[PDB]
Amino acid sequence: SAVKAARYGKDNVRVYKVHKDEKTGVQTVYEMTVCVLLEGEIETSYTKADNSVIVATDSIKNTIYITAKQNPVTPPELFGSILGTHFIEKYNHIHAAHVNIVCHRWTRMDIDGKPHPHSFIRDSEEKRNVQVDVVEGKGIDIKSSLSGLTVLKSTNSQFWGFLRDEYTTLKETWDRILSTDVDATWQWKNFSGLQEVRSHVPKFDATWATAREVTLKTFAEDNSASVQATMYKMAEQILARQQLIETVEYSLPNKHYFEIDLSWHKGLQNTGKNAEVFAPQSDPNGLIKCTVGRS
Amino acid sequence: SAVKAARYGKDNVRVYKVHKDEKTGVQTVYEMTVCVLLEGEIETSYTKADNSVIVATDSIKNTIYITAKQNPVTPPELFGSILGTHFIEKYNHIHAAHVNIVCHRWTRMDIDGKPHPHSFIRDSEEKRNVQVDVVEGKGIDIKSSLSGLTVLKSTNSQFWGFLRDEYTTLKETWDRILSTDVDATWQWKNFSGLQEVRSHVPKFDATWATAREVTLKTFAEDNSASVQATMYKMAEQILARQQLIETVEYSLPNKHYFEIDLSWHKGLQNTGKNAEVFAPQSDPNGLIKCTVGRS
Amino acid sequence: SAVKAARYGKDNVRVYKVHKDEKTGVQTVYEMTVCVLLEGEIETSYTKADNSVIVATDSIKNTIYITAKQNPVTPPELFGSILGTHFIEKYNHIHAAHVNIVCHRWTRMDIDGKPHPHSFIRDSEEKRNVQVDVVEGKGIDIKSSLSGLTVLKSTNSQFWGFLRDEYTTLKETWDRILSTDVDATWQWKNFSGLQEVRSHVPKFDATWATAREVTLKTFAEDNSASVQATMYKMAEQILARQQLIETVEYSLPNKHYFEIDLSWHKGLQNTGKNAEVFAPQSDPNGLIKCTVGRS
Amino acid sequence: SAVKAARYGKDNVRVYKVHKDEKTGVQTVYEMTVCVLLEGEIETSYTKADNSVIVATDSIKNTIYITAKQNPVTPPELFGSILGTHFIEKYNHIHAAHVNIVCHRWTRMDIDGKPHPHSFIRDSEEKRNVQVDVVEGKGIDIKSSLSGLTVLKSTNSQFWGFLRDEYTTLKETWDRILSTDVDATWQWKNFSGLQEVRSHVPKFDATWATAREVTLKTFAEDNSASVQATMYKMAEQILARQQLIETVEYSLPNKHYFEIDLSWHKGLQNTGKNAEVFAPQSDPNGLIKCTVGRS
Ligand SMILES: O=C1N=C2NC(=O)NC(=O)[C@]2(OO)N1
Ligand SMILES: O=C1N=C2NC(=O)NC(=O)[C@]2(OO)N1
Ligand SMILES: O=C1N=C2NC(=O)NC(=O)[C@]2(OO)N1
Ligand SMILES: O=C1N=C2NC(=O)NC(=O)[C@]2(OO)N1
Repeated sequence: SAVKAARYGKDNVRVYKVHKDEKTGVQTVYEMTVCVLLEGEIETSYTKADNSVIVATDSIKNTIYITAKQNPVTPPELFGSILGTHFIEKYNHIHAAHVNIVCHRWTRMDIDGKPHPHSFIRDSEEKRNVQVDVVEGKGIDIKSSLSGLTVLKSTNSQFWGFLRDEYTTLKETWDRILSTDVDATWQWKNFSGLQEVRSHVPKFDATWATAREVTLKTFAEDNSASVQATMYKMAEQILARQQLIETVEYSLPNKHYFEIDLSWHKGLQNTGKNAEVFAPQSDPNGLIKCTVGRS
Repeated sequence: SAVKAARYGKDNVRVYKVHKDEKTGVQTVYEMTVCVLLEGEIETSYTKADNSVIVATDSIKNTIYITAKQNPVTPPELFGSILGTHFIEKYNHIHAAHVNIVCHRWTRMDIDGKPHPHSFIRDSEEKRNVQVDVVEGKGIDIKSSLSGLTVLKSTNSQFWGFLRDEYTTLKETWDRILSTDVDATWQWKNFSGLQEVRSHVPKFDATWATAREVTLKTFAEDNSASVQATMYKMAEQILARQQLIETVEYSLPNKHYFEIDLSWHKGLQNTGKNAEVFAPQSDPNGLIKCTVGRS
Repeated sequence: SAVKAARYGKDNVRVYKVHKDEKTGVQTVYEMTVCVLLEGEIETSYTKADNSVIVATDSIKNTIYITAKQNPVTPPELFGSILGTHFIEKYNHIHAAHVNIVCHRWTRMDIDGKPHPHSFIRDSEEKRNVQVDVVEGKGIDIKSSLSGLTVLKSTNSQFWGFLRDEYTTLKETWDRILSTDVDATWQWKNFSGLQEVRSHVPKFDATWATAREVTLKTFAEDNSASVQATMYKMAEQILARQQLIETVEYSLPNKHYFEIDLSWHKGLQNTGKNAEVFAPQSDPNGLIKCTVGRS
Repeated sequence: SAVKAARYGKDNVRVYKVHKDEKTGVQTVYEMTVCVLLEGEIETSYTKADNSVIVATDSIKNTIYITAKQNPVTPPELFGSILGTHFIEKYNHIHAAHVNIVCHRWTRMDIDGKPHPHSFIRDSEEKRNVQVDVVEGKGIDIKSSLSGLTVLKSTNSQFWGFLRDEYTTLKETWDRILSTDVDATWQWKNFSGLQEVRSHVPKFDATWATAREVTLKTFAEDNSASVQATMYKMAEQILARQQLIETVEYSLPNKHYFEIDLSWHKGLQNTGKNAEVFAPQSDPNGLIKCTVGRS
C-alpha cells in the first residue's frame, strides 16, 4: 500500500484582531475562524512513524496567530495568501498550503445616530469566506464567497411548466414564496504569487460588495421563473462586473413554505389568493446548484 | 401515586403570515415558532388511559394556524394572549394555557436606497420572544424578552477589585474586551384578561424597542466595572421607562477573549498595551444573572 | 430599584478525569460539563461596582478543577454536593451554590470479546445529569436525570378516544409508531449536608440504573394508550423502587412519523396495514410532561 | 456566459421503512436521510427559463419514497444504486444521478436479556453513509463510509520527534490522551450497472463491518506514534481484507485534552505522571487526512 493523498493541519482556530487609531480613538475589530492544512513530502509520517517531517499542528496554530500579529488580516484573500505562502517558503518539504478563513460579522454600532468608536454588533450570521490554495510552482488559487445570507420574498416567484409524469404531484404556481440561504462563490484568475495578489487588493472587498449587492437586488427584483433562472442572472451580472473572476457558483436551498388548507374548519379560505398563513418546512428542501463561466 | 403536575401540547410549530396591502402593493411578513402547553383536569389521561380529556396536540397545532388566520400575529404578546384565552374558554376542563412564541427577524430589504415592497432579509438571529400564561381565574401573565443579541466592545471594560485568595489566578485588568449574548426579559403587571391586554397593545412594541435601545446604548457607553454593574444599569433604566413592568431580568454570558503572549517568538509584544491578536474562547464562560424590581 | 434575585458563576466547564489502577493496568475515564452559580450577599457588585464580594468566575473554574483533583467525580450527585458545599463553607457571604453537571458517556471498548483497559467509545449522546442546590441552612437538594435517550417502537402504540370537535382532523389509530427522546428526573429527599449525601452514595448509581431499566422495559412492553399513560407507568414504578425519591418527572416529545399515501402512483398501497414507508417529521412535535409523587 | 456545471434535486429527505415478519412478529426498522441531485441537458432551465427540462424536486422526493416502497433500502449501496439508475433510465435527458444516503442507527433493544421484536434505541449518533454516482455510460461509482464514531484512549498515545523551530512551543510527550471522531471512507471499484452492484451485495455490509472492527481494534491496540501512523495502519488493513476496494480515506480530528497545572494551588501535582484532571479543548483541533491505495 501507498499514500495517494495526504494533508494535515489545524482546524477551527478562532482569531480576533483589533486595530486602534490612537489619534481618533476609533477601534476596528476582525474575527475569523481559520483552518490551515499542509501537503508535501510527509508520507513517511504515515508509513514509518517519521515525525521529523511534521510541522506540528500546534505550531501551525502558533503561526496563524503570529502571522495575524505581523500582517493585516483584511481582506481575507490577502491574509490567507500571506499565511499560505509562509508555509511553502519556510519549509522546503511542504509544497502546498490550503487556507480556509471564515470571517464573522462585527458591525459598528450606531448609538443616537452616531457610529460608536469601539462597540459592535453581530448584525447577521452571514459569513464572508475564502479558500486560498498556495501550491508551490503553481501560484495561488483563491475562491471567495459569501454564505448564510438568508432571504425571503413573499410574491414574484413562480414555478410552472416543469415536467409532469406519473411521479408528479406538484401543482403549478404563478405566485409563491421564495426563501433561501445564499452561498455564492467567485473563483479568481490564478495569481503567480503574493506580489500579484497584493497588486489586486482593492478588488477583493469591491467584488464581495458587488456579489452581495447583485444577489440582493436580483433576488428582490426578478419575477422569478425558478431558482435556476434567478441564480443564473446573478452569476452573469457578477462576471460582467469583474474581469479577474473566471467563474461564479451558487448553491441555493429552496426553503419551502407550504400553504395550509383550512377549509375543513368553518369554510376558512387560506389558499390561492386568500393564502395568508403558511407552514415553513424545515425539511426536505430543494437544492439548486450551478457554476457559470464565460463563453 | 398521584399526578402532582402535568402539562402537554404542541411544540416547535413554525408559522408564517403575510399581510398584503392591495392598494400600495406593500407586503409584510411575520415568522414565529410557537409552543402551546395546556393544564387542567387531565390527570386521568395519565392514570386511567382516559383520552377523552385530551385535546389532541395535532388539534392544538390546527388551532394555532386557525388563530393566526383569524387574528393579528403582532405584537406577539397579543397573539399569545388570544391563543391562550381560546383554550381556557373553549374547553371547560382546561384551566391554563402556556404559550411560548419566538419571533424570527424578516427585515425589509433596501434596494438602491428604497424599501422593497416584498423582499426581506434575516438581518440577525436575534429573537423577540413572549411567554404568555393564561390561567383561569388568575388573568394573563406575560414575560417579554429579546435574546441572541450578540455584541462586543473592544475597550472600556474593566475587572479589578475582586476577591483574591488561594483559588485565584486571574489578573486584575483596567482594559479588556467584553462580549456577550444578551437575554433580557421584562415581566408585565398581571392583566385581568384579553380586554386589558388589548388596552395596552402599543406598549408592547414600544417597550421592546426601549429595552433594545437601552441595552445597546448602555453596553456601548458604560465604562464597565463588571458585567454585574453594567447589566444593573440597563435594568434600572428600563424600569424607569415603563411603569407597567414589574421586573427586568438579564442573563449574560461573559464570552472571554484571551490575550496571547507571543514574546517567546522573536520577542513579539502582544500583551497589555500591545495586545492586538486575541484567542476567542468557546468555553467555559462566565454567566451573570440578575432580576431587578422596584424598591 | 433593587436586586430581587442574583446568581453568577462559570458555565460550560469541560472536565475530564482518569483513574489508573497501577496493579491491573485498567484505566477508567470520566467526562463532564459543569456549571456553578453562586448566590449570597453580592447585590453591591450590581448596584455599587463593589467587586470585593465577587469570587471571580475564573476562580470558580479553578475550584472545579481542584475539587475534581482532590475528590471522586462519581457519582455526580456526590461530586456536585462536595463542590457546592465548598463554596458556602469557604465564603461566609455566599449562601447558595447551584451545581449542574452533565456526564458524557465513555463506555469501555470490547475488543475481540474482551474489555480493553484504556479505550472507550461514546456509545450514545444520552446524558446522566444532576442539579445540586446547596443552600446554607437548608441542606442539599438534588435532582438526578437521564436525558437524550432516543427510542422508537414500530407497533404497540395506539391513540384513540381523544376529544373530537371542530378543530380536530387527526384520525384515531390502533397501530402507530412511537418515538421519543426521554428526559426523566428523580427528585431526592432533602439531605441535611454532605454526611447524609455520602451515607446514601450507592443509591445514586442504583437509582439511575433503575430509572433507565424501567424506562426501556416499560416503553418496549407497554401496548401504549398514549404517551401520557405510558410515562405514568414508568414514574410509578421508579417511585416504588426507591423510597428516598419524592417525585419523578418525565418530559417526552412525540416525534411523529407520518404515513405516506402513495395510491396516486399506480395504486401503490402504503397506508394502514400496508404502511411500510413513513416520513419522519422534524417539527412540530407533541410535548407531554408530568410529575408523579406519592399519594 | 455559459453554464459550466449544474446539478439540482432534493436534499434532506427523511425516510423510515419497516419490515414486518408476520410469522415471527419480528419487526425491523431503517431510517435514512437522502439527497438526490441530477445532472443532464438542463442548462436551458438556467439560461432561458425553460422549466420543461426540470424533473421537479418535489417529484424527486416522491420518487425516493416510491423507490423505498418497491425495493429494499439495505444495504444503502444497493438502494442508492437503484435510485440513481431510475433517474438516468426514466429521463432520456438526465445523464447523472448523485445519491447521498445517511443511515441512522436503530439498534434492537434487549429487554431482560432477550431481543425485543419491535423496540429500538439510537445507541450512537454514528452514521453509515453512501455516495452513489450513477453516470450514464460510466457505470456506478460508490463511496461507503462510517462517520461520527467518537472514541478516546487514556494512554498508549505518543507524539515526539516532530519538527522544532522558532514557531514551536509544543512539548514532546510519551504518554497522552488521544480522542477523535472517525470518518472513514472506502471507494469501490467502478461497477458497470445495477446487475454488477447486486452481484456483490453481501460485500457491502461485510466491508462496513470490517472497516468498523479494524478501526476500533487498531485504535485500541496501537501504541500510537501519531494520528498519521495509526490511521495508515487502519487503512492498509482494510485494503488487505477487501479486494473490490480501491482506496481507503480517513479524516480524523485530534480532539485535544490539555493537562492542567495546579501547582500554584498548595503545590498540587496534576502534570506528567500525576496528571488526572484534564481540560477538554473544544477548539482548535488538529485535522489529519490521508487516502491510501495499493502500490
Ligand atoms: O419542486 C420543485 N420546486 C422547485 N422550484 C424551483 O424553483 N426549481 C426546482 O427545480 C424545484 O426546486 O425546489 N423543484
Ligand atoms: O473571572 C471573572 N471575570 C468576570 N468579569 C466580570 O465582569 N464579572 C465576573 O463576576 C467575572 O465573570 O466572568 N468573573
Ligand atoms: O395529536 C396528538 N397525538 C398524541 N399522541 C399521544 O400519545 N398523546 C397526545 O396527547 C398527542 O400528543 O402528541 N396529541
Ligand atoms: O500538535 C500536533 N499534535 C499532533 N499529534 C499528532 O498525532 N499529529 C500531528 O501532526 C499533530 O496533530 O494534532 N500536531
